[PDB]
Amino acid sequence: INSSSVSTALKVAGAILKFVNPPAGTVLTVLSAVLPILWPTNTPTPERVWNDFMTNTGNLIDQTVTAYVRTDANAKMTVVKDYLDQYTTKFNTWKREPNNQSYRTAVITQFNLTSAKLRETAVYFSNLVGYELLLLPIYAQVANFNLLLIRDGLINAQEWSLAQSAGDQLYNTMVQYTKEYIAHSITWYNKGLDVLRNKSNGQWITFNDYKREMTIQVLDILALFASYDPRRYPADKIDNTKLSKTEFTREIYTALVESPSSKSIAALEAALTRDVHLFTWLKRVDFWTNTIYQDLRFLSANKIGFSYTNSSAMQESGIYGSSGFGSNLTHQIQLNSNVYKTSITDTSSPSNRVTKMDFYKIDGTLASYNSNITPTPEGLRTTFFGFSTNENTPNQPTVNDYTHILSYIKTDVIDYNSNRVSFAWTHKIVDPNNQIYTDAITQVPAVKSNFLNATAKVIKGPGHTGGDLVALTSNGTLSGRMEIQCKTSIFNDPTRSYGLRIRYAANSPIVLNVSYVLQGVSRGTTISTESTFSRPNNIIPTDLKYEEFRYKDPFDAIVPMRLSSNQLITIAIQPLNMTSNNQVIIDRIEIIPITQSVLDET
Repeated sequence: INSSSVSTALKVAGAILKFVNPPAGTVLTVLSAVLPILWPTNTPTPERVWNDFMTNTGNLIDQTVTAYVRTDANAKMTVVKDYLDQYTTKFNTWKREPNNQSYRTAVITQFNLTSAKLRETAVYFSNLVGYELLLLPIYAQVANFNLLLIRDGLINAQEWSLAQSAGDQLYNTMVQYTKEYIAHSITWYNKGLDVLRNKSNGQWITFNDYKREMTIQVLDILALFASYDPRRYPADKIDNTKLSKTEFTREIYTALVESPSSKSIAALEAALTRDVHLFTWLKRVDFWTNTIYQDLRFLSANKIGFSYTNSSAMQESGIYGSSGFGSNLTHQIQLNSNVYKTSITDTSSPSNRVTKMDFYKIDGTLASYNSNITPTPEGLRTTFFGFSTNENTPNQPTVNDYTHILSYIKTDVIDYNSNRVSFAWTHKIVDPNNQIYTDAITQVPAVKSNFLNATAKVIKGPGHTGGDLVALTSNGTLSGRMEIQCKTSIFNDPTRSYGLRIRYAANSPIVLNVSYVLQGVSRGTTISTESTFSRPNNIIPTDLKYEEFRYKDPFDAIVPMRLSSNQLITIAIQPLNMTSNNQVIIDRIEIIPITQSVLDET
């Protein structure tokens, strides 16, 4: 549902793939000529019907009013984009001649007007009672712009006025708004979720559609907020629009499910999705076919071969589906290239009797499962799954516009020969090399580790971190340990210095042993966390707040990691002398290039 949102809900905030900013230099790509792309029209063709269930859709009157609310909201966003365009035009003029006080005053004036308007609109979209869920997606976008603009004020605070102080107040405002925007979004995401989870005869497919769209349109945006803090992540001097890249490690699902389904939402969730886990990469898909009757050959089960990031080992899943007599392993497909689109063919009625599945790879090839049923039954239908930035091709992206790749497949038996088949997808922004960039702060979520000891485990993320987390706990005997391997980029210097930072939450001041291994040589240090949160009976937190995450720097400008070019580095984290109730939850590690600027910031 809604194709012009599950494509452009990260297309505007995704126009920055590398070099796309104005800070000095000829520009004719993003910044300039942005008018004919930012807000060409508004909303000529139909869209967004999902997430409207909290409004009265029982009658045409309320539905018509709700339609107007959506139209008015799009008009207000167009107004917001125009304010931003005026800001950008004045900023660029100023940047080309910073000493011209007329250009300076002009951009400052526009910054104030645009900032006020953005805040104002976010407040409106979150306080129109009875429409908060409906407006959550647009709210997130406005919230996103508001924080991005504030960041700019902080970046140019010194050049535009008495450095900080009036910037410290602005900084506090940025932090306050970040918390507000995240709190509102998480609160409503969950209310909508509860409504769907509580509906009688609630269909899992509807529940899942909701989570997938919210993830793409709201949750992923929230994950970017932390990176906007310019004190924590200094702006690229060559071009301020460049940001420390944030990865969304969460998996979203698409599935072929019988309709209607009498199986519960909880039952299908357990059967079609994966328990929290370290990020995995899909390497092989095994398929079984029921072969007793040739004219009744259909998919019967599947298994997955996968690997953790930068791991050389092939992990094997259990068998999903049926593997008794008559069920035979007929396919083992090595997916040497990312799969950006899939299709599945099944009979119409009874439905879900799968005869074929196609897997489109980015290298231009196609892999397929085929039951080889003969003769070919009538009433076959084919359903495509995939994520495109092109709203005109909802489930059929091309190699040039897909946003996700296949990460998993699970089969759940309905009746003999009939199954529900779910496809898990991960965002293409996730780096398979955990590459340490040379010119920006590199983010590497903890779930991209490839080793966890007995007392370290992945736990559900609160919804605003872009994925799940790694909890290092204590057995009273063994302290949780995580290992994550990263690849340095190629550079000429024999060695370069990098600081190592950790974004985490902890329920007490705990000593952490942090080390990095390069060609078998291990170097380590110790650093203590702060107490950032606490919960009743020390239960592992499922609702960590933005403010409950903090930062610590085991390695810095004084004692940096010394890394050589194009090597595999193993970073390990493990608490020291930890008590049975101590908890250290890692969101992600961050590698910071040590330059002269950071030489002063350390």
